[PDB]
Amino acid sequence: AGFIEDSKASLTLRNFYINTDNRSKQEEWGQGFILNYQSGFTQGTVGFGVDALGLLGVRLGTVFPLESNGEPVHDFASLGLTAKAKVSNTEFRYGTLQPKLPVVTYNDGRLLPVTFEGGQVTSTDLKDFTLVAGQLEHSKGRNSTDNRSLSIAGANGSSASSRDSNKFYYAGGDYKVNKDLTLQYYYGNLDDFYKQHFLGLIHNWQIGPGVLKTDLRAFDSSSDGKNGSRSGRADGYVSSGYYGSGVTKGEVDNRAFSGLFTYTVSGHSIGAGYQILNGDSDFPFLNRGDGEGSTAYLITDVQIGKFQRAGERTWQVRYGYDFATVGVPGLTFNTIYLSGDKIKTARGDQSEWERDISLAYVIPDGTFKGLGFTWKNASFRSGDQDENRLIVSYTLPLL
Repeated sequence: AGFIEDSKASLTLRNFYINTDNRSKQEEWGQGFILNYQSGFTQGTVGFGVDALGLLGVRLGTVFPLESNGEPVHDFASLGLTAKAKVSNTEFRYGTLQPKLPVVTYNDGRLLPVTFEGGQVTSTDLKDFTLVAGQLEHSKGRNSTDNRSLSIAGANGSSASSRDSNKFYYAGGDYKVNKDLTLQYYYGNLDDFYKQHFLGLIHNWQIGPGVLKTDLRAFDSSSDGKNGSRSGRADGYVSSGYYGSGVTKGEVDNRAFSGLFTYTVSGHSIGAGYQILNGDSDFPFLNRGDGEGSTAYLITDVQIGKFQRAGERTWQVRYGYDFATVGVPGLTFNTIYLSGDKIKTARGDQSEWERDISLAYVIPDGTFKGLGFTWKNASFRSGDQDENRLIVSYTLPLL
């Protein structure tokens, strides 16, 4: 064990094509290079290390940043360094972070991923728990090279009226009860905007040759600091939502609850889910806007929409098939249909729906083993947008 001996790299090559049809036709195509380096740890009870994440995108408004012109740049790149220390199974990371947690997860829906900057400790030293606590200050969008302060929908974007915050605190854990059951509690706090608590359960139930997976989530989001005061909201510390009389910005105030059940047998997966949002505000999550990408940890966060609006109840059905069971390993199909209603708006109750498909083939063997091809299509109608993604990806070891 050591800094050198345990050092690893990695290069992912991503060819990313997207076309969107609005009712605008828009098309973007890029080649991406994602180079990760991860050192080992120096010797001693407290070991030190450093990770590096190099990102490069080359053009072949959500994929590439713009020139002072207004035209898409030819290329863009960034380097994100992370200092690290570790004792036993407890690691501290300082610098570039990419969390995937119920109260914060980075978006990677385009060419290059979102990154955050901050400090974080994670630990598996407490038996059957995976614990984490951290503080984030900035994020770099998928279509940007710059770190910017954190915001939420309603206060975000780049207008003069926009407001943001440079402090986000988070903590929580996953407790493994046994082989079949995991519990979760997480806490998130964007300073001057919101505090958010999350409870989760995932249960796997063997029923004959099939497995039923139960996925339950509960979020309580409330105001913090400026957003919780009249004067603060007057100065723009606000969330999108619906507050009566045509007012669409105000205090964070959202309760979200969902249950998703997926039964999987003989290659087939069939799922059904329901999500209920109550309160005057949309569901809050870190979101810079300006096309930078954002992810909500909701069962309804899909290709185009997130069904995250104040009041919205959403049902969904899912179907998938893994063609390995039938002789074509590496080929999979998935689809989901979602239907949202009771969206509170100045026009009364509104509805929306989305249908997504994802067809993917990853070459299972031979010289091109690991080469993956993915087609994602979405249709979204609200109050309308159709989107296609084509992604070719390949990851290779560079030790």
